[PDB]
Amino acid sequence: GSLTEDGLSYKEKFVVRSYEVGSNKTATVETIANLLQEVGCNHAQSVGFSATTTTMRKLHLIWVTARMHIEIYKYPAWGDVVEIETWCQSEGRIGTRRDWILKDSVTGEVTGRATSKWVMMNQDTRRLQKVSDDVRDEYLVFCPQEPRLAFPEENNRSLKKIPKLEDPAQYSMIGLKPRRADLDMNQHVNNVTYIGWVLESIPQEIVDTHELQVITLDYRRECQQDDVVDSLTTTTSDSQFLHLLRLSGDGQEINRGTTLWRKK
Amino acid sequence: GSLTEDGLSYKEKFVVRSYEVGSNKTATVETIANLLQEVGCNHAQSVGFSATTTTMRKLHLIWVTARMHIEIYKYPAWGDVVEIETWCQSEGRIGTRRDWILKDSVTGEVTGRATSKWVMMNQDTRRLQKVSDDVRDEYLVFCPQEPRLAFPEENNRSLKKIPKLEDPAQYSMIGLKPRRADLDMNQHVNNVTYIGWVLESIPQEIVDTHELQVITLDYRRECQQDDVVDSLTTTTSNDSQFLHLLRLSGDGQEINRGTTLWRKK
Ligand SMILES: COc1ccccc1-c1nnc(N)o1
Ligand SMILES: COc1ccccc1-c1nnc(N)o1
Repeated sequence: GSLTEDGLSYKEKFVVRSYEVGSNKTATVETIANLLQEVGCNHAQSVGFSATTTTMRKLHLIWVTARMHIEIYKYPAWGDVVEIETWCQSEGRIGTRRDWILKDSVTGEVTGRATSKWVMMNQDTRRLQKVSDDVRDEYLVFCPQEPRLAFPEENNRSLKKIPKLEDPAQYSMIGLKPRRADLDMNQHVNNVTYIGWVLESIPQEIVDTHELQVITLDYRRECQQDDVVDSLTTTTSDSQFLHLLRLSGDGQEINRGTTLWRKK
Repeated sequence: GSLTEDGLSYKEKFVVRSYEVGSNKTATVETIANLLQEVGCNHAQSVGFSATTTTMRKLHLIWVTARMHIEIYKYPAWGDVVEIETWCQSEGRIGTRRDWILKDSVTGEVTGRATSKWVMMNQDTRRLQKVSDDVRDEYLVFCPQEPRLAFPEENNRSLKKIPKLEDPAQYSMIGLKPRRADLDMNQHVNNVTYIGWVLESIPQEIVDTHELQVITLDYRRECQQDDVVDSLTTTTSNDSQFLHLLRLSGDGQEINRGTTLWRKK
């Protein structure tokens, strides 16, 4: 991988692995989400991060994902090379945004796109906060100054408000628990695990006859390594679904989202 | 990746990813096991497969893993390049064996080794069988004729008989279920998922103060996508050794048995 000529974006090529594909012999949406995370990490390392800046480490502040939105036109097949371009942008004091463009390396055609919203949080108290003047000036030198959006369209799917699924759910998958492979290097549940858990309550008949086109996921609270999650889904319609992940006991919300599926 | 000069082994380099590492910023044993599976698949494709031979496809026969044995001296760190060499060998009519050597690409030093035993099974009936001459002759042109062993030694750990854990287990992790990410392209539970499930019953204190050195896992029966598994562990021992058992949550039917050896950090 490498930064582009202007040093304001990053590109990396990936060869899709045998264990990374589903029954259609193409990359799962979890594989795509892990590759997005990987190219984002390689971008941060390339621009000097040990994505916490000097003032952030001093104040015990970190970036946390508030929303992930992914749209796939074509899933890359096993053995195919996919090229991903990523960049970050300042969203004033609200937070930051990371965008991605996925392309088929052979044809150069856009096969997917993603966007994510990140907020600032104190790592010890878990208290969200606005982005200060000091932390913003030290990361603006790594972002394009003019807007560069993966989802330019005014009022597009990436910015839609998501409602809360009301009981009873049409479908459910109960008692989901993370294992050590689901954790990251900081012993926290990887954000991609939550996408998998959301997808667990979609019926197998939908998965067998449809391809996932769009997924929007809001992150409200973390699952601890000793928590148990229930995944709920209701059809709201192409086929569209509303999703809810909540703790198995008290029913505390951890995520809400929507998926759009196209008939094969 | 590419076949070596003689066309009897295959090599591939991998850059360790951010999501592939644990708390020590080095590759988990599940990442290593997935890379072993990936280099094995790339080797089969490079020698003409799509690893079923023409006679196997005609008789609805497939290779299935009976045992996996992995020894790691050094886990590669995040961003490091690891090079893996793999090859297959005929074990007469019993089955086949796939071996691997892992090396640090920068130093050229051996950081790990693995070996696996595969048996022939009818895809539809699940009945194990010996390897016929017609099948053996079709794959021998892709294997070294003289023995090449990742674990040459006389009394080596890869061939040790594993006992059955007796109740009560010292530790346990109950109600483990596979999700769609745990399945392969054929909708079967990936063999690496079983390694993760075995490791779930090891106490977090062992994981925090020790590094996994050796793991031997026997595969007896597969977990269906609607089955539920219990993972059991008992200490059998500077070094810590454990005996493992994975069984179905209901009837207690065995699916795997294994052993792990851990050295203090
Ligand atoms: C690596 O992430 C963390 C580290 C420390 C404290 C919290 C987190 C976190 N991740 N997601 C949320 N909501 O908090
Ligand atoms: C892809 O694997 C299969 C396909 C068809 C039938 C059985 C298997 C299998 N894999 N492991 C065992 N024990 O059976």
